[PDB]
Amino acid sequence: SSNLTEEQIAEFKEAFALFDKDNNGSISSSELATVMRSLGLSPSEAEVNDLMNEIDVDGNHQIEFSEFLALMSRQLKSNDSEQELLEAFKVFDKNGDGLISAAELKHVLTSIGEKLTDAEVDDMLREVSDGSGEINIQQFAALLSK
Repeated sequence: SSNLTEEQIAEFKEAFALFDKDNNGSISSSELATVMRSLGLSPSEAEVNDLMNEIDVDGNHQIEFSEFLALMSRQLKSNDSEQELLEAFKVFDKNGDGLISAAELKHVLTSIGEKLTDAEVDDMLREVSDGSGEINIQQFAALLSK
């Protein structure tokens, strides 16, 4: 599973309780945009309208700490193992397509910290390597992630 953490949920609770001046834990959409600016965000007027549209169903809607944390998690995203692998292989590939020598491929697998000894890369190189010299990170990146 993957959800917000106590540290992240603690920060939203402080900003949410600040505007929450009733007796439960809900804020109006008019204060939602302001609560995000105080938490450390700055969505353009276009992003605020889209978010307020999903919340405002009949013109009025009280955002609860549950729906608020969900919307914040989508905007405060910061986790991607697959994308992280493609990013590293991109830096090693000066060309731009994604081609590197077996040497650069072994170093990238070690830097990422992948639990794959030489035996694993050997069995994967036989199915990936065809007989040229430079391997593509696209197929190798999928073997490590997908």
